[PDB]
Amino acid sequence: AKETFYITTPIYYPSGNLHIGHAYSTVAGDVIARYKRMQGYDVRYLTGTDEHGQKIQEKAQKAGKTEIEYLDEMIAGIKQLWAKLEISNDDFIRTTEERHKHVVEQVFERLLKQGDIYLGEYEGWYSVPDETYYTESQLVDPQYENGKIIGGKSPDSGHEVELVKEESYFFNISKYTDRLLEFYDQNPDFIQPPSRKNEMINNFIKPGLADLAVSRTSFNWGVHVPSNPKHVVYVWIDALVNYISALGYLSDDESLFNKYWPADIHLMAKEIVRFHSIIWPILLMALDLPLPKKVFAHGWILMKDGKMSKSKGNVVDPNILIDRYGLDATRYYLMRELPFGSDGVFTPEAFVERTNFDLANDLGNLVNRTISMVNKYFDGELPAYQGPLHELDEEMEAMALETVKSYTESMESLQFSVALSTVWKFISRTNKYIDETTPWVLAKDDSQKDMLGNVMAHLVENIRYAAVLLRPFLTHAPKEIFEQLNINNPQFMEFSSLEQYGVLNESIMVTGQPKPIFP
Ligand SMILES: Nc1ncnc2c1ncn2[C@@H]1O[C@H](COP(=O)(O)OP(=O)(O)OP(=O)(O)O)[C@@H](O)[C@H]1O
Ligand SMILES: Clc1cn2ccsc2n1
Repeated sequence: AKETFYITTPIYYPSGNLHIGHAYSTVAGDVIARYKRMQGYDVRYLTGTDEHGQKIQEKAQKAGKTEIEYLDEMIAGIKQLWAKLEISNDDFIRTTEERHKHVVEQVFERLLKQGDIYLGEYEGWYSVPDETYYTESQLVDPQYENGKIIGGKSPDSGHEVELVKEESYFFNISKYTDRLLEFYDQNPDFIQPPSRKNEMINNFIKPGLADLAVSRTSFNWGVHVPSNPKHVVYVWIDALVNYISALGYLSDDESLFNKYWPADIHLMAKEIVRFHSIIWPILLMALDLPLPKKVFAHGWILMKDGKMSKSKGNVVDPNILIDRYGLDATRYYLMRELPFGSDGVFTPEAFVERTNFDLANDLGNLVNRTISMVNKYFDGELPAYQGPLHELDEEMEAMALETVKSYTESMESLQFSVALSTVWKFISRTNKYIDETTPWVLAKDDSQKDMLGNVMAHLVENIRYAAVLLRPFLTHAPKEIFEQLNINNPQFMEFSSLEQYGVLNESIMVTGQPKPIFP
């Protein structure tokens, strides 16, 4: 009955402590998941960790530990953070799990048996921090010896590349290039935003897709090729397979795979779009599998000196923000302050401005002001909604419905900051409604009691709209708001209860001890 929806985050390298950039992607994925569940979809939400390759082996070495004991410590920390952020992921995939490694072995042996993979020699350059191959001409700031280039830097990051010349299996991705372009034409929405698509076509596809080195013999940390055990599978081939291996693809139970694949959305930042939009669909074509419906690439959290990066160390730890300011404030800031298609700067001043003014004052004090007035003027018994009796009610009831409509448009196109600011236009206007109607003036005249009850009904109904719309974003405050107002019919917390204004048509006893909803 329920249509499926499958959403993934990238599997992040546990090469250091995760920062708010990683929290952004995972909270954004969590917001989409929660939103889609509330729309009545059968949702599966995957996240995980990319634990193989030269980068990880070098951090394990640097920590004075074996790879596996290093990894088990780091993953414990990452699992706690997602529990702390109240991420509603249905599974956590580790590339060191046997269920993943089995699939990587099978995929590689299949393509090798098909003849799509062949043995040869790679000669070129490699950035370990980017896990990316480069040609001589791609190098930034080359170092010359006696005419020959003997070093230089990655054009993506500026990290020092290293020389590689070794035996390596190759994947002939150039033969699929006509089909990939045809797929781009049949599916125009595939790469979001539109700007990254032109970036893919003109800087990778049009110049000519080189044959991809899919294995290496110079290090041991990764999945080994069963037919040639000296070879370790290239970390990006290993990693990309997590999205289907986590669904039991090529195992004795492919039920999740049959149900949820193809993925509806792959989330990521812009730097890994080429892996997910060129290499990934080509790998799927070679396995005769359906392609994902969409890859969404958001911008970066920026610092004083560019991209926030854990290898670099210009970082903000999400554990600090949650421990000090609370969960709702951290989730709210990330989704509100970074527009999806833009690179945004973190500042601690903007964080506390959002935490104090938007949450605690705008929303928090609206709920507190409202419950205080019902307690004073009606002794806790909220009067039932009747209709738009006040002169402002017709236009404000229309605004509530236009708010839900605009919110929906923003959520479907993943514009989370615009969705949130639309909700805050409505919250701000509800505070303004108290100031326009002046209930204290109405409470003096006992002929104006019906109008006073009407005003209170509109305040609580506006609050209910806001609380339902914020359920995908904030995990505590909506529940607290429903508790304090004493709305316990589960239907009135759902999206379908926002279609027609004024669902509270019985009198309700609100809380007599109204506390602040935000830490
Ligand atoms: N500054 C950032 N802003 C937004 N998302 C980010 C940011 N940094 C990392 N991410 C998220 O993590 C993914 C990259 O994972 P990765 O393990 O490479 O993190 P990293 O910070 O780039 O690591 P490293 O510093 O070692 O390169 C991105 O695609 C995105 O989902
Ligand atoms: Cl798949 C995949 C691999 N990888 C590495 C960093 S973020 C990411 N997603």
